[PDB]
Amino acid sequence: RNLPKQLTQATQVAWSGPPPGFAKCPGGQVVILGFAMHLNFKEPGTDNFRIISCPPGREKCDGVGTASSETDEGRIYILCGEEPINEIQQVVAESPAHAGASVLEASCPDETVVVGGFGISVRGGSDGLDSFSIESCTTGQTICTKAPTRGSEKNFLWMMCVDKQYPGLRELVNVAELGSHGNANKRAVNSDGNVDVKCPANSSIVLGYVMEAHTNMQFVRDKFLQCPENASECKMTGKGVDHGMLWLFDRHALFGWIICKTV
Ligand SMILES: [Cl-]
Ligand SMILES: [Mg+2]
Ligand SMILES: [Mg+2]
Repeated sequence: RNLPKQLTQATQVAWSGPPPGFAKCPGGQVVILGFAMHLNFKEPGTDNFRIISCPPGREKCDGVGTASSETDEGRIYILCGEEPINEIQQVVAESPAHAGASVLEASCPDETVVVGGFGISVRGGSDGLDSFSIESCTTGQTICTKAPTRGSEKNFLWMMCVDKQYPGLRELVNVAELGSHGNANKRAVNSDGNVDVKCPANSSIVLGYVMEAHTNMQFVRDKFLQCPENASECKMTGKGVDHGMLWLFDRHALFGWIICKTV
């Protein structure tokens, strides 16, 4: 039909809670696409970072991983509509633990090309967000990659692919952004830095999200929001929370990802 209009019209849902969790579509709707994350930015190692797709045609998306500590959190994002877009196929990939200088690479299934997506690089431990980064996948390619940055130890990505001739695909563009990041600042009441994910000129938002990553994800559940359709940008401030022990500062990173379409 028309991919930008269809994706814009579909309903976005962004859910935070203990993992695995689930996010539900509004009554009468089913998943078109989405992802579920397990994240923990305090515990050591990288096993607590995971992304999976939300399979289409289900009334909800179930998450992944376990609630082993209070710092384990789920973040689930879905786009819901009356029915699936069968031409869409989702792909996730992740690196092994201790990924080193390894670039993560995932390809679309045969005869499909990227609609959009993003990749994240992370490191565990209470200071691991110092190594956080996000990159977008690029519409019209057959591949998406994520390279390590600033001492990261794991890469993961999620993307959506579609049959290469699908109407309107050309009108789409992906933007990911890392906003303010570093030590959290409890002195900044709901103003602890920001992320501002901007559409390129003459485009407006189809869908997307903004999130605050935080050493204690369980204290920033409200800082995970869908991005407003047809706006020129998507903005979020940091909560300003810091539960670091004694002199330690919790870390945070404000980030997001959008797809925009031509107006
Ligand atoms: Cl510190
Ligand atoms: Mg693009
Ligand atoms: Mg930037």
